[PDB]
Amino acid sequence: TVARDITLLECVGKGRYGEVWRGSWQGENVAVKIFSSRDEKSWFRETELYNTVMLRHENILGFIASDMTSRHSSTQLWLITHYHEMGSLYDYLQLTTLDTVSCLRIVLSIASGLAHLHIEIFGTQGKPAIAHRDLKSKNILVKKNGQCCIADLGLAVMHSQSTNQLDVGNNPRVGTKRYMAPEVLDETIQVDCFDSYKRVDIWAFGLVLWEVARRMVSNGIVEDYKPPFYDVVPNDPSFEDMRKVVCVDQQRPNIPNRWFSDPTLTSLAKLMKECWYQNPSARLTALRIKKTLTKID
Amino acid sequence: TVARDITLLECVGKGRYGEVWRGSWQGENVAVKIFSSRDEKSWFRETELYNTVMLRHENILGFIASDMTSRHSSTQLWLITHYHEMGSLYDYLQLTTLDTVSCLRIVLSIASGLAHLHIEIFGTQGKPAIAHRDLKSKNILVKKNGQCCIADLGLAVMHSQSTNQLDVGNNPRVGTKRYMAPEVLDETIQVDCFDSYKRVDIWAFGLVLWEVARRMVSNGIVEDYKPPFYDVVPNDPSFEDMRKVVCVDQQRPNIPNRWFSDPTLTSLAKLMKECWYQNPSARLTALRIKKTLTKID
Ligand SMILES: CC(=O)c1cccc(-c2cnc3ccc(NC4CCOCC4)nn23)c1
Ligand SMILES: CC(=O)c1cccc(-c2cnc3ccc(NC4CCOCC4)nn23)c1
Repeated sequence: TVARDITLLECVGKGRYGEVWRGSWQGENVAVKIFSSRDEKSWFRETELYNTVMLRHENILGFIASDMTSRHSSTQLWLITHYHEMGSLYDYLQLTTLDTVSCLRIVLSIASGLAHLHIEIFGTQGKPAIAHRDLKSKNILVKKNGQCCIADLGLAVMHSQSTNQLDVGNNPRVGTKRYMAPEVLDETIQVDCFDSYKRVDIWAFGLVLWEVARRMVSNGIVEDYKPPFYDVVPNDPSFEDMRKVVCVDQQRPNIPNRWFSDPTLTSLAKLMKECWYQNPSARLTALRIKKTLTKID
Repeated sequence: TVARDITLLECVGKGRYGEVWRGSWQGENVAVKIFSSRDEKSWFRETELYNTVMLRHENILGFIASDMTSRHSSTQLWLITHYHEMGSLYDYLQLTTLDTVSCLRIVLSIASGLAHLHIEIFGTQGKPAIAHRDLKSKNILVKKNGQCCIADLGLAVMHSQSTNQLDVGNNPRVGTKRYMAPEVLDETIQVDCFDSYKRVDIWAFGLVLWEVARRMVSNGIVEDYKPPFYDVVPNDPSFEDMRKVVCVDQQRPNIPNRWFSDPTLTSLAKLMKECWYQNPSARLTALRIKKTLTKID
């Protein structure tokens, strides 16, 4: 197997998600995600999607292999992918500021990845429609060309127009609380309608757009990197913390005043507000966001 | 993946277990087991054992690969193994009779496979101790050399003396009811003691020994192939059918009178009775059965 032939060179992250490593396979860099022992169902789902669907796309993390291997005399589940030295968008945004071109390249590349996930393609080229369900800056990697790619399909849900069947999987994991849409926090989400899940991804995308826009220079100024809702919830916020903020108070991230002095940031602000309607049906689609971002400059 | 490159040539079985096919990979025969959609946890467990443990042995079905693939626009889980044209011991016993040498070759090869599963080996050659939990004539394949190999590790349980930890997995499937030991049917089995599981395998092995011995010629005569307990339970017997028979009535398969006129079959009868003690602790071990079968001729 690929696992047996990989040399783990450097651990680049460790947390509740397991571990992510830079390794080498046939002397080339690869990324290796080793899952926590509580998260076999996420490994199973990504393995399923990447093996059963045609998911090659510039803005979706490129898959190499998935294996089981033995380490410390116990089973490890490995996902092996392309390695992106620039790391996560979350960490990257904290280390640099962006000009207008770099900002728009990033957010467009993300909407193009998401739109590709969200659409069903037919023919032998095809793929089912896929919703992500845990989109966030930490699940987006930055490439040397300045575009991003979307990772972590362990919560993905799929839909096929042939059978009109929705495939939700059977994973007890839930999305990152900070980025959960009100209808998830409320538990009023229509779990039988595929559109519901795409709408959850759009909310989260709105939040990511906000995170990126803060780091775009206008009039030589920027905001410091902050996570969504940083001013109203603690670190590692609870369901209840988020529900109070999002459902009861109905808060949204504040737009800095300075965005209204810049035409790109005014457009981006309008875009993010249309991702955050409390009413899931009113939110923009990923395709419409992508067309609008193709038009901003 | 191996799956994408395999040509399914002929389905050799279909049932509650999924499907088993003869296929070709790189122009050689292989077996492909496609799991039922309700049985992902068995696929996961076999994949785990065969990937994480060093399980190569003449009397254990030889593993090639495990994959996920898309067919009829849905996910299939494939186990790919060596192909054994002679098929299952269950079907084979119905199509031929055995002389003394062939009978003993079969039953010894099975006890040697089981003993290898049951023992922990240390060093870099090693493997944990493994109990099977669904041993039966249908889960044993016959090789052209007349020896058998043991298949279907989807219910396997493992133990390591290092950590003294028992790994039971998380599979809702239970063994074949007809072959369940009284302590399983009773629900008095000590689920925390590894020895309990080996003892369940020994009971089942006793039953398989009975099935094989019926087909060995002595004085030019044989019994017809019958499954264990054929005279007391229906096809597809229930837990309750089996419990009444095994726990309350305390029945055991009857030994044909003719076995007591033959010294091999008298030995084999003694061996099987020592596999069937109601008291799990009194039953022989797989290693002791193997040494005794090495001595019978
Ligand atoms: C985000 C996800 O699920 C996933 C899965 C597999 C590989 C990768 C991957 C590819 N190339 C790189 C480079 C650095 C890196 N480090 C951080 C560690 C903590 O935050 C998340 C990523 N990851 N990563 C990411
Ligand atoms: C018994 C198990 O679990 C398993 C798994 C994978 C491959 C094989 C395997 C290998 N070579 C062959 C030849 C014939 C065959 N046919 C029958 C069909 C119905 O009864 C069981 C086996 N199977 N099989 C067996």
